[PDB]
Amino acid sequence: AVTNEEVNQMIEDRKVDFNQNWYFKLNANSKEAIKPDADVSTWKKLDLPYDWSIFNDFDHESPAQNEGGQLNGGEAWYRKTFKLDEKDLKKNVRLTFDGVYMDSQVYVNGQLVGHYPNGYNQFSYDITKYLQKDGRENVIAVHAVNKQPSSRWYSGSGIYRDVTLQVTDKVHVEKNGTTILTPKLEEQQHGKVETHVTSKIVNTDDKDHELVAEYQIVERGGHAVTGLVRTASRTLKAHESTSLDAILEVERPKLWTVLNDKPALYELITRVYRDGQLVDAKKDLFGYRYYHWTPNEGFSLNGERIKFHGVSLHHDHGALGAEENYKAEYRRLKQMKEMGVNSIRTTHNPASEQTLQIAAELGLLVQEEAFDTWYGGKKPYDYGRFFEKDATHPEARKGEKWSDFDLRTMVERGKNNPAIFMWSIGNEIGEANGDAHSLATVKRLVKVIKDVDKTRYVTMGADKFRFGNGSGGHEKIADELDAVGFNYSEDNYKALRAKHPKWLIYGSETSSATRTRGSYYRPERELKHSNGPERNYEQSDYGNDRVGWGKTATASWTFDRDNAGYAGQFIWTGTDYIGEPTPWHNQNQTPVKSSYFGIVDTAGIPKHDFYLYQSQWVSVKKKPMVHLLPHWNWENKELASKVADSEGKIPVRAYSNASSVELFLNGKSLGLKTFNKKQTSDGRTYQEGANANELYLEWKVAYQPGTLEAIARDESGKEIARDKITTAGKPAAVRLIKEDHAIAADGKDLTYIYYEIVDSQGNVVPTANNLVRFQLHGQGQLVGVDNGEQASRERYKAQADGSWIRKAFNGKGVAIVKSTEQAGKFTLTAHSDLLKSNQVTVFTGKKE
Ligand SMILES: OC[C@H]1NC[C@H](O)[C@@H](O)[C@H]1O
Repeated sequence: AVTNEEVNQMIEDRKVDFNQNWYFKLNANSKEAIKPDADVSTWKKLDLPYDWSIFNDFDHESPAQNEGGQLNGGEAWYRKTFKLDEKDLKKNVRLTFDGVYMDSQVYVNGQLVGHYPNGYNQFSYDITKYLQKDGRENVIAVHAVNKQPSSRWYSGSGIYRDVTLQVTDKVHVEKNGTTILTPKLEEQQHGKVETHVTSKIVNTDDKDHELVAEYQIVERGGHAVTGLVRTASRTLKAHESTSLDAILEVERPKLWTVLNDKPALYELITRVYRDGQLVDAKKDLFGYRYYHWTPNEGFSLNGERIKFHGVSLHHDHGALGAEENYKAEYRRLKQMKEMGVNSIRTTHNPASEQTLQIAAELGLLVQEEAFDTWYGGKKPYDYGRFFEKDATHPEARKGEKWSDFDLRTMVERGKNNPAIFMWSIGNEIGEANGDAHSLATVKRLVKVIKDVDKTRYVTMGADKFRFGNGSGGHEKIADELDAVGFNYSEDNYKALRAKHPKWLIYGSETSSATRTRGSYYRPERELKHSNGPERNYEQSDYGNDRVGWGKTATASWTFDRDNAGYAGQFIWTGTDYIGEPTPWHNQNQTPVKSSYFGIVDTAGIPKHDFYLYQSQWVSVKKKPMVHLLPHWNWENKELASKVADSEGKIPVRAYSNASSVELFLNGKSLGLKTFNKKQTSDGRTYQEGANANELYLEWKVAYQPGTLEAIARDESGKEIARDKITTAGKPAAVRLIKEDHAIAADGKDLTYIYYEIVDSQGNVVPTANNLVRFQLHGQGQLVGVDNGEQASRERYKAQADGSWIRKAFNGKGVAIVKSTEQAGKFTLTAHSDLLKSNQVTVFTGKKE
């Protein structure tokens, strides 16, 4: 009866983007916010998402302290009015918020729909009953509160992720109603794979209805791989719900994996019939993958043994603040992928829809984390105070606490995403010590998950294993998990592995090395928690700085590499984030406001350890590379004195995955050096330099201005890669570098344009801190500027006079430009005092 074209249209119309045409006002009058025909002339008209804190100036007296990035919170209201189309009058209406930070209240036409404490977990409300008859307009009012301190990192404030509207028939697939399982995949993979699908269907009508479900699987952006599979027609009574199911068979599916960068994804199409009429249709993304994990060998995915080469990530995007954005998150996860990362940990909260989708699309395994605390709390205004309180969500189950409800809904939201393979039910929970309360809580939380989903490893990240020999009552908590996460506990691994030979162990959080891009200090030393005044609020890009409880990249990686029973690690952190500026943590009269832990700075510019990791994790066949550090501008006595050795030479180091690297200074060879080849005690091959603690090759080079060039060669002496560093003259010009020639004209897509301070020959001046002023013309919108410098107190956003400015830091920074909905172009022009100006143009229009 109904066309495939029509079913796709129904699917498309089922969900709309609801981000547009909101009004915002900080400290607005409650009664004014929720009331109809209110005076919004005093409010800011905007499109969501919108993190209000990122527009503040830094405040040394912020109750957030520097750990929260010294950007204030407070309270505010967002307000939207909308009319249902005539044809949608009797339809079910659901409003989904991907994240609101935090402690929120939603009002529809004057009445309180729900109060939702969690600042990161997605929540939705059926608002059908709160709507007007006959189609007069409705008022959505959202109140968001960030009372500080509520966070150990920058949170942002408000509606920082998308909001979506679902308009469905009275008879429909409930929110998160789809379950897709492939329980015999390993066995069936070379033939027909049984795909067990389940739909929770609800009948919100007051009449009884006859119900049939019809399923089909298709390749995402590909063709159908099944026909239609029908369920038996059964009665669904008024105000009742039921689970339908079916088995579909897919022949030799392409298996989702981290081992390529465009893994195979599938979608289940669900068609719902109400008395033989197609009334509801839906798609659900999933993949075919299987995995196994043993105590002594670690992890394997579709039968291929791998290690988690992983990073921890906070949610902010530097100059974007907490505003989640598809392009921003894609950019960052693609960068992680380019580094050889195959796994992410969403530290320490539920992820956005963007993150989860992009992980599935790029082939990144995900640990999704529910809690940074249990009933104890870490910060006065964090989640702890809500953990054991009864959930008041209208769809909460009897006896559900917020912890129960929030854990359950997170798992229901993500149970079909192929990228997720671990659920974490806590990071460094101090209360989880093995006492009767904590033991009862771990079992309860494990079971909440298991009642939804048994296919993924339940875990926690625990730093308790680093104290003494690692033992204690917390071992009783670990015994209840599928896999035991070790925060910074490498030193006790041997002993703990001997004690618990059945544990699946990995590094849930490692390193916490601290680094500032382009800054260098005492390369000959390892520096522990070095935060003296002589450091000038910077840390060393040689990667020789680490916090008291931390390890260098080399120390934390070599240990992982050498032990098969330690399945991998999630480095703290993959990128910098606003807040937590250890080792100047909560020294609030100091200038620092953002992190040093990132492999990549907040502006998306990699620090040198990026290439260290790339050299270890990306095969010489996939991407031959060689990367040199430090810079070659040593004219400054102060800078050079901190770096030069006792003979005044500069330690020049190369990371490479090649067999050999030869360093040249101004055309003249300083020697070919060869990586030592070694094997792990279980027969895996690896390369190192002069000793076990050096993954680079080093030359002590006496300082002559000019050019360092490194030639990387395969075993047969064939050149496979080059890298070059040139001494720069004095600043002469600002140069702009486009990442994109064009982006989509959807008002959502954006582009990153780097600016560099260059000398007259076009070399980057690696020490340059020049102020740059920006002009934008055409069909675009500036939405951020950044240089990643931790000690900077510069605005990420427009100045109070509407201007856009930012200093270079160590030669570089970035400007971020969002598209509009009009096709055309925009031109970014950059100016700096007494330097040559430059412009670039980026086109906008059609999406790929
Ligand atoms: O080393 C910093 C790191 N410590 C461990 C915590 O889990 C992280 O959020 C962060 O605070």
